[PDB]
Amino acid sequence: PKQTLDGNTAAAHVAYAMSEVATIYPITPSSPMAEIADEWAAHGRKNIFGKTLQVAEMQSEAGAAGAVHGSLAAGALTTTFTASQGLLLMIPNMYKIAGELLPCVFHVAARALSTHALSIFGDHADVMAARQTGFAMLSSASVQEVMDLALVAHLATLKARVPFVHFFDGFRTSHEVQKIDVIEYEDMAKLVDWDAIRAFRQRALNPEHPHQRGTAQNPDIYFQSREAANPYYLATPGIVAQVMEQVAGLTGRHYHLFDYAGAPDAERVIVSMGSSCEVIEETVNYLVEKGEKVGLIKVRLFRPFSAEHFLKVLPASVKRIAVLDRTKEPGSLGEPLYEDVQTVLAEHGKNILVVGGRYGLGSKEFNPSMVKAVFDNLAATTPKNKFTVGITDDVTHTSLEIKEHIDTSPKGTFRCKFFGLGSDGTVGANKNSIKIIGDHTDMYAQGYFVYDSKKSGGVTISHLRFGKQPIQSAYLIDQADLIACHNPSYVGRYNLLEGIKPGGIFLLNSTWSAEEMDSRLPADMKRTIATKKLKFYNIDAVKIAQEIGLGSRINVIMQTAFFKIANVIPVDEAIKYIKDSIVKTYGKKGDKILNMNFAAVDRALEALEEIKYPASWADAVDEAAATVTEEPEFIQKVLRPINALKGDELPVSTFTPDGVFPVGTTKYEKRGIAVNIPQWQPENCIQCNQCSLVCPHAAIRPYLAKPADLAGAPETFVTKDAIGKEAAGLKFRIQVSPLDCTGCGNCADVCPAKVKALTMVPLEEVTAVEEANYNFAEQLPEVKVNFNPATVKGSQFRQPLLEFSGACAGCGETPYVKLVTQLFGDRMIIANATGCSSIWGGSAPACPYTVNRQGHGPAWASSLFEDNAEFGYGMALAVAKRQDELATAISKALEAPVSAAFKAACEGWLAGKDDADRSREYGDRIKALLPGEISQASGEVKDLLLDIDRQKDYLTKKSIWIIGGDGWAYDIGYGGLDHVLASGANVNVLVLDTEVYSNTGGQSSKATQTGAVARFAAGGKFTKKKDLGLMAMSYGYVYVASVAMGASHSQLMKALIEAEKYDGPSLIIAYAPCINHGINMTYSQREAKKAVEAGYWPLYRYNPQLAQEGKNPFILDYKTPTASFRDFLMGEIRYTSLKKAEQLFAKAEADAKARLEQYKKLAE
Amino acid sequence: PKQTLDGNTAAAHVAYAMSEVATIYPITPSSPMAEIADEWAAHGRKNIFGKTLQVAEMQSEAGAAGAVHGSLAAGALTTTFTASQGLLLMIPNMYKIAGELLPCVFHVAARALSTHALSIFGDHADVMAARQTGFAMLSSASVQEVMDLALVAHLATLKARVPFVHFFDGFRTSHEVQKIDVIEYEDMAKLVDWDAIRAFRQRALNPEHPHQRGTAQNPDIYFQSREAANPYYLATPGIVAQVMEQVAGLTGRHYHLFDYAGAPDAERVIVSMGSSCEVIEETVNYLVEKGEKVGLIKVRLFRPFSAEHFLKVLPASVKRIAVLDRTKEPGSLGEPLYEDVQTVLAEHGKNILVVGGRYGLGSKEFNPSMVKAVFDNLAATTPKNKFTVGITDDVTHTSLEIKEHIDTSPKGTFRCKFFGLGSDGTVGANKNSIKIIGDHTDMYAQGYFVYDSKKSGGVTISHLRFGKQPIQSAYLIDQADLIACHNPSYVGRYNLLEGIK
Amino acid sequence: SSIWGGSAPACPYTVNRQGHGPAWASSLFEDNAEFGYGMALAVAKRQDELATAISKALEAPVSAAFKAACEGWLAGKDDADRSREYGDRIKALLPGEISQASGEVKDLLLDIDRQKDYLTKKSIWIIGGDGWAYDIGYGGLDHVLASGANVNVLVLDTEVYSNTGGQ
Ligand SMILES: Cc1ncc(C[n+]2c([C@@](C)(O)C(=O)O)sc(CCOP(=O)(O)OP(=O)(O)O)c2C)c(N)n1
Ligand SMILES: Cc1ncc(C[n+]2csc(CCOP(=O)(O)OP(=O)(O)O)c2C)c(N)n1
Ligand code: SF4
Ligand code: SF4
Ligand code: SF4
Ligand SMILES: [Mg+2]
Ligand SMILES: [Mg+2]
Repeated sequence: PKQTLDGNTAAAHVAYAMSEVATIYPITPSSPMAEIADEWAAHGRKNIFGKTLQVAEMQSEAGAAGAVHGSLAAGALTTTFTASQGLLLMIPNMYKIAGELLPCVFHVAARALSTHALSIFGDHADVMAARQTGFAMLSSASVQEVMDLALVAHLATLKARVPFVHFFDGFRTSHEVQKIDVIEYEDMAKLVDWDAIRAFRQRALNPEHPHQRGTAQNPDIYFQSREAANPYYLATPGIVAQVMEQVAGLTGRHYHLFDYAGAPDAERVIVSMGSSCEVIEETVNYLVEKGEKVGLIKVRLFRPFSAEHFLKVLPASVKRIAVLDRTKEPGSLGEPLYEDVQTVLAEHGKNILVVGGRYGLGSKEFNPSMVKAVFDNLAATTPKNKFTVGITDDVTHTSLEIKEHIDTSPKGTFRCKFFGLGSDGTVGANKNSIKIIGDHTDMYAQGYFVYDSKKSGGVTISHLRFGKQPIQSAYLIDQADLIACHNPSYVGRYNLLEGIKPGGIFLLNSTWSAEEMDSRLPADMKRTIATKKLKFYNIDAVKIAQEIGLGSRINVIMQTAFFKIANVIPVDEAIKYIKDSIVKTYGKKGDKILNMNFAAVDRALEALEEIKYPASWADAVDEAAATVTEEPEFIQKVLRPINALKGDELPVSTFTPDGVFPVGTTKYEKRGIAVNIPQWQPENCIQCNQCSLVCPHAAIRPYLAKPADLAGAPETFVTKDAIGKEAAGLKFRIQVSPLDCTGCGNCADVCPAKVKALTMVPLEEVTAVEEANYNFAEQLPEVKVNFNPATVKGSQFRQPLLEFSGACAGCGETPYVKLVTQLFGDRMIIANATGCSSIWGGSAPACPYTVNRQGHGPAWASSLFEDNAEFGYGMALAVAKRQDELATAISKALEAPVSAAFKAACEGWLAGKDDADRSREYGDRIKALLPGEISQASGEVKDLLLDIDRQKDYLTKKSIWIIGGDGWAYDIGYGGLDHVLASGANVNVLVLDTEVYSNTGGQSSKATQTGAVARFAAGGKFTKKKDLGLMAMSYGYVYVASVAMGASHSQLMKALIEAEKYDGPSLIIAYAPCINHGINMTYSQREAKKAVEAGYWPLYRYNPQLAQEGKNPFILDYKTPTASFRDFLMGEIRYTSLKKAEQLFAKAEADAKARLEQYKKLAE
Repeated sequence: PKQTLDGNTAAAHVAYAMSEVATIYPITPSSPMAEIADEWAAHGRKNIFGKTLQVAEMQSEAGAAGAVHGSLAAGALTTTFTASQGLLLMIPNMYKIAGELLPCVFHVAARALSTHALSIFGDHADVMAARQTGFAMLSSASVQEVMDLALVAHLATLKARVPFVHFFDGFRTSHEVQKIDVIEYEDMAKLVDWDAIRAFRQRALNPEHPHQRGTAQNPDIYFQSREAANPYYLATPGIVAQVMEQVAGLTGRHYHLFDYAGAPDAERVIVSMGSSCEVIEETVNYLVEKGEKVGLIKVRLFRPFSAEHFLKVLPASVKRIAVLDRTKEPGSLGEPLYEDVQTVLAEHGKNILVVGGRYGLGSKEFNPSMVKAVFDNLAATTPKNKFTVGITDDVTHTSLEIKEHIDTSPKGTFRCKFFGLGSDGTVGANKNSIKIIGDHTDMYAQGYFVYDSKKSGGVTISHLRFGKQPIQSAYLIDQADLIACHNPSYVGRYNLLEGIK
Repeated sequence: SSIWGGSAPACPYTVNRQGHGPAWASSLFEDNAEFGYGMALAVAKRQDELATAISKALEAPVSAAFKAACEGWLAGKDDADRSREYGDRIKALLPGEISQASGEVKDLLLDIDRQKDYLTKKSIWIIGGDGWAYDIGYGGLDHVLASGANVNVLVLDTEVYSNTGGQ
């Protein structure tokens, strides 16, 4: 049958049918494969064995790989899905699985490896890192090929006994939606070699016919034993070839080990692999028809590399070959595929000039214009070798010049771009539009979706294609017949109408009339509309949704507007298909919700009005650009073009060679995405600063100023007298940053005044006023104040060093990290695990960590997902070594003829170098005496002072903070965290416990509670939550504390300060509410208060220092809960969606009572 | 000075001098490096920074690799020692360390990977599994070369900012005892680019001049950012070449990225790497004196592979080349070194018949009789390609036939075999005899020891050599001048007098 | 435990008088807990295929003594003693039951006989040293314990890395 799927679903479809067990672990962009396999098993989909697939989630891909190995050796057909860093961790087991000749298929959504930077996007770096393990390797070039070649892999591995890696390009194919022919399970079972399966069962570990495998071997037999598998690898090419003929007879689609396309007498041929083959064949069709003698060899079976099957499809007329590798091996002579082609042609004496290049790293665009550039390089007198395509390499001059732009799209193919807002329904509607068109017409349909790094308020760009011919355009849309803008704020911000065809359609969602078009639309946009004679349509979708009662949801409205003008299908047919999908989507919502969406369709058709623009729009002239402010060179050359969606134009000379970025760059973004912003009521404010404490974006802060410093304040900068003996004679004001606020509403909810001192007002109404207000508050001079930093009020007067990050509105993680920077950020180094905290904390080119007025601030680094604890441990060793080198130079200065005041500060530092306050005090004293002491010295004594000055950045004692999520701490990095805590080093571990893998969409974890439903746990998690805090207490010398900011501000303050001062390992497990819980983020602080009050989350502190004082180390800070446990679960969707459901809710309540009663015994 | 050491001690000697931190985790046969580095720190040996090396043991080599990254990024020169399954667990962090251009040297006693079976013995499977991480790769063929090239790696990585894997063959060199010239720490400090060290400190993570590293990047900038390190890899070959000249002027021993030995008009040449280069050169000396036009190219800097330095030492008279790889990549068209040689010669239009083979997997014996078989295959009318040497492959017919047995040991070299019992003192005594002879004579001394898998009561066979010429015989004793049997039970049980002259 | 337990060419694990005995496998140093976990999942999968073929035999024209042992095994397939008792009854009645059957009934009995090596409930044993359990494999050992699977982990604590020399 025909369905609209992506590569992931296409792969999981075949993997599910052919497997009994699937051990999985989430990693983008492979996790959708494991998610859908869990849902199918949850609803009882049967594989070819008549049973449901058993899905088991491990603690890491290393654990997943071992489970695959054991399951295979014991007699169960087992598969798994992974990519990128996950595939690296499976490499050790891959040698074993291949070495033991076990049938197996790994499905890989090929993704780049973390080098100078992390990239979740697609290339072959991961697959190439395992090409020597002995696995076979099969490449799929399209979503249709994923369906077919996944079947080829599963059938071939049973026959050959050689395990397979079936890989397809991450995102470019794994997330591309296409209408394909789906192969029925019943047809798969008719092709399976059942004799091969039964032989596999007989080789299983079984005590009734036992055997020994995996022995240790001496040099006398190891080499021979390793070569004994030679026949199995020699027979694999023919086995795969015969399987491809089986699939060919069933589907009609013919695959070979290497496939050729292009002129039979071609002289220039490109050898490539993966989705690039689709782009190359489309270009080859275009060039061959124009008379060029070019061709393409698609590599399907990369390993084992069959020389016979490669030469079989190479035309005898080939004189020059360009090999394209989607990877980079630095310092290597050439990339993998290039060296293979060069080798095989040498082994057979072919006089063919071979040239290799690199493309598409990290989902870099690879379009037909680049393909011609590769072909033109083969047509040159001396073809450039070791080249790159798709970048401008102005440093080493490896890039090919893209001279001209060609349009190789098949005639009759419709192309549309949709600019949407984060979670406004645009992407979901386009997926439904593809499903509508694919199911009811003969046209092929394709969809690809570009997402934003910002988690809330980001830009989404949808790329859709429909045509009478199969769609091989695995690249972004170049010339669009229709461009739709579902957010009017994008007008004048992004190049929306880029590349639109003459006479194309421009659909806009805005409240602007035809006359307001002259003043609202920019001149460059008006020129394109007029010169290209576009059909410009406008619709006020927001007005329609308000009047009907759908709020601001415009997804149904904008989809109706598309079909009305696109002329892809009859307008009357589309309306039926839209309303039919509404019944499928809103049928269970009720009669009221159903008819509202029906009215949305009807009202949208009548409201879509074509804008009749004057022809004089073609001559419009840009308006004079204002005098731009002097911004740093990085902001001007890097951050602005990247946020302007022009980062691909930046040449190689723009970037550092090691991925090092400046700090404090998010303050230049000023996204202004808030719908409402807090307005401060000075008369109701008690000056408690709790609003600044809970802000997940540091958008609201308190400001103090002497009355003289309030001179040039705007009239709206109303201040109040400062409360407290510390701030006597000063003015106070709570000021919000309107362009950086997210409109989450946490600060208004936490305000404890009798009358609310914060009220949510629309941004547009007060944006002009509050911007000048914030610009004045930010320019206020520093005020020396003696407020105790150990209190909530006093700590918020210190500058936040984490601001304006990309976390969601109301995130429960950033308030914890923001508070740490306010206490110790002056002297801390952060080792941050991969996860949400690394995405909002370190997504290029914007850095949310900033500096104070002295230029000091946290240094931030992210290594890997699994190594963060050991990463920070290594930092502690190095910092200790750097202080030791400084202490030696200071002790040498004591014997030098230096000033008596210099010797006093040196001795004071040497005695207190391991104390935070004393080392800063005497450290700053030495800094003040350094310039004068150097001037008064000469010769070797001056050199000794210059060495101290070179190391003055290590006088102040540092504070190592190891930050990461619960998935890192409870699963993949738990072994390393256990080791670093047990070592006794002076490190501080902060676990942001969201009880799921939050960044990757919300998958199951050991931090997930009993009965909670998450991805990979569709039926709910049976086993209870692992108690990480209890295991760290078992050492006795590890400080462990469980905190929750929403529950108790004072309890969080005490545990953080006690943990940092403790000269040893400290573990802070913080409850972080998240969007994956299925709750209203406006009341994110309130949800954490209900969690502790209902006995769901405990609050305790284990202080090893109390044991040395003869006291009880365990202190239970909240003993008696006052709220109902069952009522808290019903306030989050992650528990209500389960409603077998009642049995799990009862087990969760029994575990919460036993956990509280166990803490009462440890406290008594 | 001259001391009797093994490859492990020779490497740890240099690693200790040039490093401040060493995060370690045990794995045969690399753990002796971390053991002896731990003992030196306990007795207060000073490095070139005047302090003792800080040794930290982790929960695994993956934890060790992560600790290296953190220590380097925080401003301390850090090293580690690993092999085989341990190096695999370090592969993820190697991408980060190489990607961030951090100076570093991993010392690896190259050991086979666990496939159909575990093997603690030596081959290049582990090092080849990381050849795409972006680390440089430097191969030493003897105990003396371990001393010298470990210094080359530590000096080169500071200058190039490209991290190095300095690897030597497990057991065959890591546990081979030889009398070598030991390089003084004071002489090492006279060659260090101290400007490079201070610059490395300035890039460290520090809150007083903060920065962000290890970001996540979208498709708009990732490709460009990955190619921005191209100058650093292009400059690494010349940096290594110049560093080798620094060591050359100090020690008198001349290393190059690729070294040539054999007839200047040779027509058959073997390209190889590791301890096989010693065995091949010894055989080449024997064949060249017999009139055969044969030669040998030793690969020192495997990555980055400099085509210019490789073609520089390849005689124009070469017609046929046999490449020997000490690894197996099942299903691959050819093994790594074979594909590099095949590629570079194709890129330069050389009409040279190239043939690749596999040898010495899991410390399989590789002796001169096998080397001649490789040369004889190049002399055949149709040379067999994709071959094996040292085994009898009667299934797929890849093995070369060992036609005749030759003795290529330099004349005047004494050779002794000692058959001992487990822990009866024989091995320790032979080691002491080597130290006695090495410290008090002008003779070179070599010791290699075959152990048993049984922990108590096993058979041990010691192979010792002494001669007036340097001992390149990285293979078991073929013709012994003396054979000693320290256990009468072996009489009638084992072929003790096998091969005695 | 893998060197004295599985160094080629000698295997110390042997079989009993009936030819049954422990099947031995070693994967890697770090993955042993998850290794045995995967085996437990597979054996459970292999028992389900046999149990389904036995339930089909209840509805087939076979002898009453054959059906009596099948119902007894299906009720006690997860008990060590009961599954062996009724399992051996099935094995003893199989050759005669196959002789008295034909067609699809004979094929259904031949499928029971093909899987009779899964009648007796298996005992998965995860054996390793203190280095595996306390260090490199602790994360995997922690996970398999949390899963609740019916596995038996035996940690031979020598308080050192005995094989590699005593680290
Ligand atoms: C070894 C390994 N395995 C899996 C991953 C994928 N991966 C992540 C990314 C950022 O790399 C990604 O989304 O691509 S983030 C992530 C889970 C994060 O879970 P945590 O609970 O630790 O942090 P939070 O995101 O705050 O919930 C995973 C599994 C990874 N990066 N490395
Ligand atoms: C991944 C990996 N790292 C290191 C090694 C080397 N190695 C083999 S056994 C062993 C330690 C065994 O210690 P233990 O778990 O206590 O078992 P024991 O020998 O003491 O019985 C090590 C480090 C290895 N084989 N694999
Ligand atoms: S509404 Fe949310 S983002 Fe805006 S200032 Fe308040 S807490 Fe911060
Ligand atoms: S929470 Fe309310 S009372 Fe407290 S400082 Fe903020 S606005 Fe003022
Ligand atoms: S933790 Fe949850 S709320 Fe915070 S950024 Fe991640 S997904 Fe968004
Ligand atoms: Mg989490
Ligand atoms: Mg032990």
